[PDB]
Amino acid sequence: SFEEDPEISLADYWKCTSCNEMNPPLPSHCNRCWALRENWLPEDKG
Ligand SMILES: [Zn+2]
Repeated sequence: SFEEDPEISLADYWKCTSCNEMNPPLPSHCNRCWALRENWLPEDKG
């Protein structure tokens, strides 16, 4: 939901590691250049 999203906030957004754009936490992929975040998959945690 990029167009009007009261639920999610803009401060939580992320910067594309390729094109450097502001994409919402969901989905974790640039809606412009189509690039997934660098750290999305939950690794082994203790
Ligand atoms: Zn991008």
